[PDB]
Amino acid sequence: MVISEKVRKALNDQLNREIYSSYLYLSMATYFDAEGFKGFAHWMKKQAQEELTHAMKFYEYIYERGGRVELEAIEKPPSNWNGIKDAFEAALKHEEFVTQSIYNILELASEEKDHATVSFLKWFVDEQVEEEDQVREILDLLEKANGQMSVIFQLDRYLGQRE
Amino acid sequence: MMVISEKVRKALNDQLNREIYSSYLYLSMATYFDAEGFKGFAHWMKKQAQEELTHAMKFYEYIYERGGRVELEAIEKPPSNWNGIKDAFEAALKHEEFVTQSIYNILELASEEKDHATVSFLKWFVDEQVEEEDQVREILDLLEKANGQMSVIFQLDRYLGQRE
Amino acid sequence: MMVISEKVRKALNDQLNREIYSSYLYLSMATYFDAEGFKGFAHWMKKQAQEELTHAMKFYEYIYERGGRVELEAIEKPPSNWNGIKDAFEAALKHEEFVTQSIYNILELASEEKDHATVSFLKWFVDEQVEEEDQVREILDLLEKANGQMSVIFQLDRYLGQRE
Amino acid sequence: MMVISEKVRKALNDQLNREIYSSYLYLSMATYFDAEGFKGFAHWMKKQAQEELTHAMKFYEYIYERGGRVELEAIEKPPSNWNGIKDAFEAALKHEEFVTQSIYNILELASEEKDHATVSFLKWFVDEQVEEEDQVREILDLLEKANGQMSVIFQLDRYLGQRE
Amino acid sequence: MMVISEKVRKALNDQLNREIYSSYLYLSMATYFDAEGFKGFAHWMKKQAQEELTHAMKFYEYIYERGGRVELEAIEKPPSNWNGIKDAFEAALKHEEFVTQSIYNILELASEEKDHATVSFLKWFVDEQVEEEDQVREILDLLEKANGQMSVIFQLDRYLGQRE
Amino acid sequence: MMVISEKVRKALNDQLNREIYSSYLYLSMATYFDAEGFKGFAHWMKKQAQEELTHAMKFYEYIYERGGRVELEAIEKPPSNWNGIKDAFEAALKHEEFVTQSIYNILELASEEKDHATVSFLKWFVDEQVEEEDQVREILDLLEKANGQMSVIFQLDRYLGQRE
Ligand SMILES: [Fe+3]
Ligand SMILES: [Fe+3]
Ligand SMILES: [Fe+3]
Ligand SMILES: [Fe+3]
Ligand SMILES: [Fe+3]
Ligand SMILES: [Fe+3]
Ligand SMILES: [Fe+3]
Ligand SMILES: [Fe+3]
Ligand SMILES: [Fe+3]
Ligand SMILES: [Fe+3]
Ligand SMILES: [Fe+3]
Ligand SMILES: [Fe+3]
Repeated sequence: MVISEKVRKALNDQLNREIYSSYLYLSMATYFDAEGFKGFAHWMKKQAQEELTHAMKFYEYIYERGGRVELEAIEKPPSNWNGIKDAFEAALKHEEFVTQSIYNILELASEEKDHATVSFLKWFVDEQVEEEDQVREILDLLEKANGQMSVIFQLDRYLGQRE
Repeated sequence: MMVISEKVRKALNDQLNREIYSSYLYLSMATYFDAEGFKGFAHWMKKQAQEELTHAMKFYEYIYERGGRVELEAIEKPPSNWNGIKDAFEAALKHEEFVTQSIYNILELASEEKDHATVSFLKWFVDEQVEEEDQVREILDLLEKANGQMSVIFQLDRYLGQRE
Repeated sequence: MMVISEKVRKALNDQLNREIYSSYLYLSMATYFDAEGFKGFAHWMKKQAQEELTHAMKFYEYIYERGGRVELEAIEKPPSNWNGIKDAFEAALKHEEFVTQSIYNILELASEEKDHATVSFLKWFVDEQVEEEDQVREILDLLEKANGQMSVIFQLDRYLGQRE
Repeated sequence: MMVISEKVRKALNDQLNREIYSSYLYLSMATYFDAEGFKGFAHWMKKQAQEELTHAMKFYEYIYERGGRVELEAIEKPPSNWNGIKDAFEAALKHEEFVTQSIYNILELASEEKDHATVSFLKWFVDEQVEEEDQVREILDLLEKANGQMSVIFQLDRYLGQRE
Repeated sequence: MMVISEKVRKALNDQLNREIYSSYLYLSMATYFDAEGFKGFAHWMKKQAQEELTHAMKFYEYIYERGGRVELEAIEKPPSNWNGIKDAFEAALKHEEFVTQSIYNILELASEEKDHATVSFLKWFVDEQVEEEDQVREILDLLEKANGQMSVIFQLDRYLGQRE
Repeated sequence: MMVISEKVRKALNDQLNREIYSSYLYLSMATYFDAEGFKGFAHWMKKQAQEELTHAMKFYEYIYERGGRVELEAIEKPPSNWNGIKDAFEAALKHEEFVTQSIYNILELASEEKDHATVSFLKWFVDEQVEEEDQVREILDLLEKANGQMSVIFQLDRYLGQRE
């Protein structure tokens, strides 16, 4: 194995955090479906799948550097939010935490002069920018919407079309 | 409003969480197979893991169709190591037969309450479990015949590595 | 909420305005070249002007992506004459090297603040600058090959007039 | 040798710089719409800005075609903040009617000098201004009817964000 | 003008000559495999040799984009013999790891000089080295499982002989 | 078992290494043309370098076809500087005439030993050398007709730069 044990641990930890992110977004989906917003729930199911592809990227990079993955327990996520906007605020807060988590691996890797891992992490830096922005844009629309059901209906239909 | 009983909703939600754990267990077998250098076996387990997620989502959508709600529970840490190829596939067979029995138990509970809609919904899973168990028994039979011979194991690994 | 610091956001916004000026400087070179008859040199500077606008719009979109705002500033009047071609293209090269250094300064600022998102975003512009600097250095080498001999300098005009 | 009067050249060069300012103004409106989170309004304005650059390039090319030369001037800092969506489009309409009058003044100067070429050339801009004022007047009428209502404003934003 | 330090141009020109030796070493490994009758292993090494040339030429073209010059140095005689298949691929892995550390040293030199253009250029090679090391490690894992068994080795020769 | 004599195998293995040196020499010439800003001439040389590698590999494969083995030798540092474009191409023609004579020497040795397989194999290179020499002579003649006229030189650079 040509990554350090400390960097293998950080990458393995982040893999498990990506799995939890997936599970959290699935849990938000369960909340949206309970509230009858099939389009919002669909957006979250697609988000969950996207998080799984991030975990598998960490998975394959670890083995590529001679390491091994160990899967850990996945914590029980919240299952309820105080309305659609509250759920997206929690999504944003979670994405920012993920970003900082990725930043911490990057700085560790840089400090150990593990350039291969620094470079690998660049894709996740850029992807985090995009994911934060998607949620921020949804939140700004919802702020403008205030309560309006007609606006919320359209947003649900639109996010219901995510590929 | 919910037209499944709370008992049947809990049994269905429990099984959804068991399907999620099944997925995680198979991903963990993949981590084992990748660590041992058998990328084909690992690929097979990653595809199996995706399959168990589709099962979880089938329970999910039926729960909502009947006015219920899903609650995701913590996922237990799976084992991450086995004593060999065969040991891992045998643990998979044992797990699948446990899943089948778990499904049988919901089926008999639904049947006792005369929830015919749920009994009928579970037929898909009864038939799928028959295929799932059989696929692992087949693999175990090929491994029994292979014995140690890496010439055979290489071809099995390549073969399972082609699963779509 | 804005997730770049106000220092980095001003550095990005300043550079956005510098890219707008670069576009205007090159259009002003196109006015010189077009006046002196060298239309091909001019068509090349109009293409370069359009390119610098795409640079500006990249800074623009990133600023909003990070929750900042863009503020457009006054654009200074650019030169409109140079002492012959090689004077102009040498002013271009010197300008692009100033752009490159300006970008480098943003990168080092972001790095010092641990704004890895802005550091990563700026890589594109580092790599582009390498290429912008080089296409000009190239043209300055060709002109110096044509001595002061006019019928070759016109030949270079026709090739730069090919830029897509 | 130049076959437009220096007075007509200056009037055309002035208008060229005015079209550049118009482009920059509409870009500044875009920065406002984007700051306010209306990406479709912002997109309309980015397309308007590109269209004003082509207007400037038509003046650019006619000037050199008649033997004149272009001199680019300083570009003033455009405003950055409007009271609300409707006020921004109202300022766009006011700006376009000012551009039209600016064009009208070139036309009547050219016509007094019997510069029939420049008169005929300006016709395209006269007809284009009629369309661009009309486009903004339509948006303003929709925004008038919407009154404050965010549901309708959102529909207009999506519609205007389709502009090709 | 050359806009890379002479220290950096030396480290890049040196690495280019190292890439050339790499190509030659793999060709020499091909000469070994072909003498042993393993045309598929030989073919893999001939493809590897060509790939190292694309690496050398990438350094080549960057050196000139930064205004530098390439000087080709003498190439040492590579080893022509190995003590079995495993020994040859182990030597290949040790060489790629040396090549990776060589690239790392250039990156740390460039970074200490704030030569961001070169730091960025070298990212491609950091990522490519990860893949190169991994392909060799994978080959060495399959070889370890094969043990000495010709029946498996012939399978591996077949697979590596497919490399495009 | 090797069915060429060791003397012929040595001569064929020496020529293989000479073809490798040819490839390296023509790349060094590329480094000179690129330093002098003639990217088309450099392109022609890089293409020639790859052509020389296909010559080396033809020798490589014939050696093994007759049961011999290839041994790669050290590659001498080539010159990197010429006193102009014509000087470099004169050095190329001189090199190809030396390659031609080296091939003649093998052919005469093989004919002495009544190695008719190898005599026949070398026919291809006799004919190819005639064309490799003619190609450089045509370039030298175009350069002579150019005299020192940078205009025509530029057209020759662009043309040779379209070599496939
Ligand atoms: Fe993620
Ligand atoms: Fe994410
Ligand atoms: Fe299942
Ligand atoms: Fe199953
Ligand atoms: Fe730029
Ligand atoms: Fe630029
Ligand atoms: Fe206009
Ligand atoms: Fe207009
Ligand atoms: Fe390499
Ligand atoms: Fe390599
Ligand atoms: Fe040759
Ligand atoms: Fe030759």
